[PDB]
Amino acid sequence: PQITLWKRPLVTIKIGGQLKEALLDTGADDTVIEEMSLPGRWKPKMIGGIGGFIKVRQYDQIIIEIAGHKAIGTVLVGPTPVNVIGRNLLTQIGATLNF
Amino acid sequence: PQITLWKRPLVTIKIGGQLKEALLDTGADDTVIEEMSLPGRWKPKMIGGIGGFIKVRQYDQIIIEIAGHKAIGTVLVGPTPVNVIGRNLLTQIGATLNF
Ligand SMILES: *O[C@H](C)[C@H](NC(C)=O)C(=O)N[C@H](C(=O)N[C@@H](CCCC)CN[C@@H](CCCC)C(=O)N[C@@H](CCC(N)=O)C(=O)N[C@@H](CCCNC(N)=[NH2+])C(N)=O)[C@@H](C)CC
Ligand SMILES: [Cl-]
Ligand SMILES: [Cl-]
Ligand SMILES: [Cl-]
Ligand code: NA
Repeated sequence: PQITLWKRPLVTIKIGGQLKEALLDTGADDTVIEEMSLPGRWKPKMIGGIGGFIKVRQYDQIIIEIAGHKAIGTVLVGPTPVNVIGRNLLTQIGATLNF
Repeated sequence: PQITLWKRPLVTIKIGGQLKEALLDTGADDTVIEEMSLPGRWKPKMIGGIGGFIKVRQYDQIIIEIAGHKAIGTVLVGPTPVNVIGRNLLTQIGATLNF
């Protein structure tokens, strides 16, 4: 699709068998999802932005479907106020900024 | 241009006659820049990010160039970790997200 930016660019994702809403965030290096179970091993990470830092769990090789487009990559899980799809998965669905 | 997301989407901006670097950020409602002097009166605003909330100074109808495109609009100034160009100005330069 072509997504205009008059409103927040929210899409449906499927992760871990669950449907969620998430924000497409070109300003995020990483993908960060609210608390949920994911398979495999994890390691802790601290990630920051406006307001400071939160602690998350890093899971690798997670398959996600983003507005219908499958991608695989690292997903961070923790107390984020908003589910965010960051660049590590936006690249995989071929997302670009155009002007 | 067409900007891919393998690296951070950093562009040069011009504000107050000065060149700065900023992040094109579809996940930001607003444009937030690090401490600098801007003309006129400001109004208070609270904004949120991944770590919580911060207070910023809201300046309206500020002239700002983004990657060579002229915009005039609201700029927030405060303790953001990075300069961010949000949707308020991304819409003025005609930016879309495409996949
Ligand atoms: O981790 C890397 C190194 C990097 N961190 C830093 C410190 O650079 C990073 O990628 N951080 C990510 C991040 O927070 N990126 C932000 C830009 C760069 C840091 C400032 C942009 N993220 C968005 C979405 C965050 C959602 C939790 C963001 O902060 N949006 C704000 C911007 C402020 C503004 N007023 O526009 C935002 O839109 N805030 C509005 C509220 C939105 C509330 N939405 C809901 N649903 N409640 C607002 N009006 O205040 C993070 C994500 C780590 C990878
Ligand atoms: Cl990844
Ligand atoms: Cl590409
Ligand atoms: Cl504006
Ligand atoms: Na894994």
